[PDB]
Amino acid sequence: LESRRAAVRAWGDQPIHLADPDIHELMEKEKQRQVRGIELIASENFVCRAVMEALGSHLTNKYSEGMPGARYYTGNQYIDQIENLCIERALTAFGLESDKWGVNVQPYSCTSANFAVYTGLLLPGERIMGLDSPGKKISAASIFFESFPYKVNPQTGYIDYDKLEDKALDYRPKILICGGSSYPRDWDFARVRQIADKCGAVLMCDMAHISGLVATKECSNPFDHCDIVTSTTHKGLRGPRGGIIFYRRGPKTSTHYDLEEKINFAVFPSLQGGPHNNHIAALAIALKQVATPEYKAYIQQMKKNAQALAAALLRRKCRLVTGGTDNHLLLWDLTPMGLTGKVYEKVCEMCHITLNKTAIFGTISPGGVRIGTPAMTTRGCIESDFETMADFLIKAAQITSALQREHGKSHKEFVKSLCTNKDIAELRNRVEAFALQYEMPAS
Amino acid sequence: ALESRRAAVRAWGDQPIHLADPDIHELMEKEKQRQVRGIELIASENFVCRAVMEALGSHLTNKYSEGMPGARYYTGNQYIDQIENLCIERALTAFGLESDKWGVNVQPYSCTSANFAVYTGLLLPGERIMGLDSPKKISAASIFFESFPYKVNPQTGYIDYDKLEDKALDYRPKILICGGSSYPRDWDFARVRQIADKCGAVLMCDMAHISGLVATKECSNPFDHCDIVTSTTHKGLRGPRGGIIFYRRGPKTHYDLEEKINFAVFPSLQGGPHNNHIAALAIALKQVATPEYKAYIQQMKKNAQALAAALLRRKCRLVTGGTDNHLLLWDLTPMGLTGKVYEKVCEMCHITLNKTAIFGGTISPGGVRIGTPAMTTRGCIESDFETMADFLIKAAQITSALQREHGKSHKEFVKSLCTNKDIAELRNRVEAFALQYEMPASL
Amino acid sequence: NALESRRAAVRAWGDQPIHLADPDIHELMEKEKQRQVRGIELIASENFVCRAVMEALGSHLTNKYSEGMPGARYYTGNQYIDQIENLCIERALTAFGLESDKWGVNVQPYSCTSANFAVYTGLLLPGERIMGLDSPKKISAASIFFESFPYKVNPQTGYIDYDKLEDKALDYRPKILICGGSSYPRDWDFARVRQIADKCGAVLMCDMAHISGLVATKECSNPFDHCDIVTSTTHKGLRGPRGGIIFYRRGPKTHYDLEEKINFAVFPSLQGGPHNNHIAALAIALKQVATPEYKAYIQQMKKNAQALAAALLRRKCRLVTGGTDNHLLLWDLTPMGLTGKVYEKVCEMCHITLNKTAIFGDISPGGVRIGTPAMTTRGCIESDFETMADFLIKAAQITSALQREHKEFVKSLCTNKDIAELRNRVEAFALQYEMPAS
Amino acid sequence: LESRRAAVRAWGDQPIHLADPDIHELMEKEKQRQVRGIELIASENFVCRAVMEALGSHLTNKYSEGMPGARYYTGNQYIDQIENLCIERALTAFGLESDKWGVNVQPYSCTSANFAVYTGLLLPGERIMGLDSPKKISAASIFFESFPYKVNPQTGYIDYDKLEDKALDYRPKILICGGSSYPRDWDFARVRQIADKCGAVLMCDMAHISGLVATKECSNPFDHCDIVTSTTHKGLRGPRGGIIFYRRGPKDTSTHYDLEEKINFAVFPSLQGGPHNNHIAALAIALKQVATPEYKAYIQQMKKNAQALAAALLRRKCRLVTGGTDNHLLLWDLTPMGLTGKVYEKVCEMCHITLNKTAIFGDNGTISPGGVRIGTPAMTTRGCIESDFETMADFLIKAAQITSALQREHGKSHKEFVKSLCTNKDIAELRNRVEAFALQYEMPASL
Repeated sequence: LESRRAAVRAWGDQPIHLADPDIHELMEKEKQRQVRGIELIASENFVCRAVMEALGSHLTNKYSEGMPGARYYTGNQYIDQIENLCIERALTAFGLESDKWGVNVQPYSCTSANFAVYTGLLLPGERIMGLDSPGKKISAASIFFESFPYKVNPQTGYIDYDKLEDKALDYRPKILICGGSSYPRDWDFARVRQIADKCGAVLMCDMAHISGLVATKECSNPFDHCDIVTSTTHKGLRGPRGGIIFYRRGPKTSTHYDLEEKINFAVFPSLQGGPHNNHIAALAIALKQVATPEYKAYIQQMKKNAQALAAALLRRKCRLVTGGTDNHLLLWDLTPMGLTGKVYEKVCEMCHITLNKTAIFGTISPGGVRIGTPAMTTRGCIESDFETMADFLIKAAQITSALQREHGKSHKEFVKSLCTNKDIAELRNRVEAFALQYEMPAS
Repeated sequence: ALESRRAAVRAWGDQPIHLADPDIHELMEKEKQRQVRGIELIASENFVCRAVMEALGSHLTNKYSEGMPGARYYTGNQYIDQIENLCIERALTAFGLESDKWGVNVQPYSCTSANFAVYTGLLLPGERIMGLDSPKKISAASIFFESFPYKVNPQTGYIDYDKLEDKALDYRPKILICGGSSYPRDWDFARVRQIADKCGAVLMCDMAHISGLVATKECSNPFDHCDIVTSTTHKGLRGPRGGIIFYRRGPKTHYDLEEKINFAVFPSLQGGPHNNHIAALAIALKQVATPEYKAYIQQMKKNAQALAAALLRRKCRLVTGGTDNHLLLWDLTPMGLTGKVYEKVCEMCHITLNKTAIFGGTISPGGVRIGTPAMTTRGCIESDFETMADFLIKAAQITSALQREHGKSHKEFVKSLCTNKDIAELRNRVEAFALQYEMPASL
Repeated sequence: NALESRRAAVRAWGDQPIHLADPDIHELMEKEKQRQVRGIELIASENFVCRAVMEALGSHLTNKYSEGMPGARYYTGNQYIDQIENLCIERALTAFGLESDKWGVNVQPYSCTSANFAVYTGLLLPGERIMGLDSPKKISAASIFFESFPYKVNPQTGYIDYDKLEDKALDYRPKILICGGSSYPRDWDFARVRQIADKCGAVLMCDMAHISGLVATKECSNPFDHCDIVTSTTHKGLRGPRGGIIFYRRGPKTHYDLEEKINFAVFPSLQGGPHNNHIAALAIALKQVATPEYKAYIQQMKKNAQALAAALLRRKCRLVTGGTDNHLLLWDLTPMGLTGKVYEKVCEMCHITLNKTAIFGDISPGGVRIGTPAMTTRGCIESDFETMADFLIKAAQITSALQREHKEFVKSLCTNKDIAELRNRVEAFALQYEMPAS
Repeated sequence: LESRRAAVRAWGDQPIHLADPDIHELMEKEKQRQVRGIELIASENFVCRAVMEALGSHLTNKYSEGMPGARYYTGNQYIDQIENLCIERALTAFGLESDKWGVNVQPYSCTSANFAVYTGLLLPGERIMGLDSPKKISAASIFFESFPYKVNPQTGYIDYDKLEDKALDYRPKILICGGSSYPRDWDFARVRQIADKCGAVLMCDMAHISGLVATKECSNPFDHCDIVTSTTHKGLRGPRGGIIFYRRGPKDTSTHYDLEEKINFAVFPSLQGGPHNNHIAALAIALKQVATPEYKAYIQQMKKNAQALAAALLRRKCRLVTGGTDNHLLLWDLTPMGLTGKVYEKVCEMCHITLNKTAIFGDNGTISPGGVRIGTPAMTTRGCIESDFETMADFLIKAAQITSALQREHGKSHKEFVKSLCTNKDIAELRNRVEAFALQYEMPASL
């Protein structure tokens, strides 16, 4: 008996560094990469320990198909209380009342969440209209429904609400979507509502890129005008990877809102199985923390940092789409320096700087890069720190011009050159040195 | 002021869960306790080892990895790539597959998600599929495609492969699916292949319920006959919650599945993968390839025969009159009990089960589904299951007794449950029993 | 007078006869009129129409566009065309013993296919499920735009297996269940099919194309006693003009929902204006259906089919189901080692038109489909069919003889003595019988 | 024998006027209506006798499922030769060569034809874009995704810039020009440039201009479009039905055209059954006649007649959409006279004048119900010339003068209006003038 009891404990309580050294080594190398590098991907962020402790818990052991108080399986009395608590905290986070709004927190991702709304509200093939980043059908939404997307004014970079109104009145989509893409300026949610109303569409906002700013009233509030708001749990909110759906409830021929039953059912049982109980606990923790002054200050600093960085790059002759930002992210046009994002991205990578090329405009040039403050803001960077980072971003560009010039016609021989360049190796060292000056949550 | 804000980050980032969120921590602890102090007979459920939790609750959740290894949307994936690549190698090794004949996508958020990616990848919306059914349109598969399911023979409880051949030749579905439901007997995958080939259908297996038995060659091998196998990562395999897709590659001119499925998963249907889940999966798959694991499965099946034998001896009725695997369908209608109520009384006695659909020929609500994987993991053996059997009967004897006296009203019933001495006595016997067995990962 | 000169130029053009206005076409039309008279017609579809019908077709009615429904037209000037369509409708109900309070009828459909598709389009959302009989990648537009799970006859018996149908329908739960359709040589148990439809909650539709004649004359099962919708072709049994027609139930069962949906599907969804000339022609044909003469025409048609069946059985031939309840025969040639594909082409050379058909293998290419209506119309009687049976055998005996060498026999075909001899016998036979409208 | 052979002849040869008097009476009443009225519906025309003789023939007797030389049934030796001849005449009518263009002549209607093209080329649900005449109505919009475009509301002309913008956005598989009754020429060349930019197949529905196109009296869509569909019975004075022209042989991946097999198959067996052999013969006759100088001179007069009518109405202070026409039809705005088409239409009917109210964009950017559509082809066919149309203009105004007068006195009820209509002196007087006018003109095929 006691022999078997020890056999279980042996296996069950064996640490990762013993149970799987090969993985453990890779995890440690990746932890080091994270610490010794700058993170400028506007998506990315760093989570606190408590969120990781929630993820890495016995909650993964319990299958909980269904909703709180209406599960497929017995034993969910404590998982219900967690999900419920997670819900309550989601409303309070966005200053919502339970009589006017409900929320489903099971969606495996933001993509997943959006598609559930469409699945729930629409018959297959019905029409939707949302923003777009400039076989041939890519998103599942565009496969299983009829997506006619809209785009930003190619000259201004801003949204043209007038063309949008024309377009929407003509296409009469069942669902109109705002948010979605990485847009560096505030939305006129009020306006989009007027449009939605005119063409008899349901207004949805995908607030993934602004979840942080919305909760902290540091941008326009879509909850004031949309019938549905989806989001990512892990960007602004520094929660775990997943999605979430807010919908209206109770009164507005239609007497009351019809959303809750349809959406809940679409998530489960239509599209998903059980939820990730561990993700939900993690999410509740993250959402408790969003409702704090500490988090408000975090977002405020995030935005000050973004202006600091914008100002820095304009001072250095750079071209920003719209000439700046209202929020936490920058679209930087490199074509005036004669660079594509594709290559600048890959040089920055060699120098421990992570960013990502983006689509920019009146043809579609491959010469944009997308940058955001949240990650380094989380590591305690302030306005002067971002002024430093700017210098690194310019040195990287100066190198990139210099290398394209010497290697004018080498597709293979260019990637090799990278690994033995002295100016890269110098900048990489400056970046690692810089990076180590800032703390890294949960070590 | 620099060192003061470097401590404010550390303060927040390194705060343990029991401080950061006591309300959540208390619930997490109550659930850990529940798991320890009860019997788990849900055939889905299992308990994961610590290393798997440590993977989940890690800095890997910080990095967004949209795309595939070597072909990501974002820079910085050098180490995540090596982990995903390792997780893939281990998945093949686990199921005795060679990389030139098979490939595997490990990103699917769930087994449901995985199946749906297969359909989305291979078929045009509205095209036809056929699979088993557990006795409006409910599944997303049946919403966006044409599902004509097949069923087990209502008298036998076994599958009728002749009626299946008839139905498949008539409907000529693009994809024919075996596995799926909790079926207590072995599949004739060889036969189903003959049928697929006749009606020109791609043969897919959903090996969610038998993932374990398949890897250990302790049941029929669907990889010997199917072109695609999907599965859940977290049932047999004691990995993290998610799904996985195996597909054939190279010469049969060649297979057409890899590009189509990978693309469906991303970018069509999902965003970025759960890097934490993927590491945790790699660890779980390393452990499947061990003798310990093969012995684990062997014991799991011995325990199932032990439990079947015990119940038959006690005049119970089992669908098909036993099992070839790890699970049991128990018909309670001969004792005059519905699964709905027996389920809820077992819950009150710390026994977790779930009512199931079974044929009586009408569908009776008097089935319940039991499996051995969970208690087998905790180091239970044949004689322990014989003890558990005694509890299952004492629970049934109480349920009959209660239905009789207080079955008149659902309210008057639930009251008697909360305040019954025989329940409380058997609950104590179960907790006492339960605590004798280890519980993997007690911090 | 430049006025009068113009007035003449118009009359000159407008009254020029076909034989002057287009000799090339006229010559081909004359050659075809000859072919029709000097041949035997055993295609079970085909029939010959009366002069009055042709006069309606070739009239000023083709000049007036009438988009819409009677008394609800898009265009002015329809006062008389309305009276014609309304009359055609009343005559269609009368023909099939229906009352206007319980049934309505749309007579605009350009064809029977067009008519079936309008019902589907009218009642169903694209992609919803239908089930109908099939003659043993996606071909029909019904199977393209909707989800068609077809059923088939029992391969051994050649009769319909209503038990297997019930099982298949309860499984597939189609929004619409369809009976009739294919050329089936036995009566339908419409009563049974209803029972099934009702069980799987489907709308019962009958395609009465093949049997339109028999049904009107109560010389077979009446689908109007059991179906909610009956479609048909106007030009088979009925000896009307080419087109289709839709009957649907109206008023209480709360009330039927078919009329507005189906009318709208036909127009404006699927077609434009109706062929006013075809409708008048149809009205004429339907007045004539309602007569004892027509009943006697159908009676003879069936006696003629039994006469032919009997004649071929006596001659060792194999008929699917071993006969017929109606006007058409499925003849299995595989016991004589022949494919339809070839027999068909030989019969053609001998001025005998019939058509190869799908039949089940004990799935063989060795069936041909034969019917009485065409020759029955020309005044053929039982003994005349017994003569035709001889011709059919002599055609077969020739076909076996020529399949000795094998493609290569195309020369032999053109220059064969036995063919020429039988062709002459058939032309001589054919010229004995009148040909409506000369 | 001979007694049964006479019983068939008795039935088979019975003339219509004996076989069915009730129908015959109505048919005769309608023939009279056609003769004793003015036809200004731009669609309508009158066919010659030869065409009627084709329609009302033994050809209806033969079922010809399939295509020439590839039929389902035997006995089609001659039917084939007719269809083949109809096809050759269709090509020669529009100046096309068989190596570069093919044509399917089975479509039961022009609607039917358009839908076959869509069915043939596109998967259900794929995208098309076409013009619209100001719930899902057309089957095209039910079974496929139709995002239509419209004329500039102020100008009444098409806005090719807004059309380019819209097409590049929506990227439809098939872009369609023609369609509506449009009184001005199309810039097919321009529409081609657009199609090419958004990678769409360019289709023209030439139903309303079939006549002008054949006679090179308007822009030629065959010079630019990959597919041209049409109605057989409007300009061409053929029988009612449709027809599909598609390109053949050589034109990134696309080496040769892929249209013929897909379209033919969509027509049959997908959508239709057998063709109307009698319609096809009639069509062949009609198309022979289109390729003559007589027919060219017909179209020429048709257009001179239109200018004559436009000029006439302008001179009497009428308001025309786009201020005139390049073709055979006229959109007339009545809102300056305070009239709706819906009522003017119904008064004109009473006076033996057939036209039809039409959707127009008004002086306001709104959609007024105040338009009517008029054309010359029908009365042109009956031998009317310019001065005759100036007469018909006088009738149209008198009718309007009456309609205002009536709306003023008897507007109170729709029942008290329809009475006044039946029993009005000024109507009766104008009805007489119109009948008297109409009988001056020949009516083709009055035997």
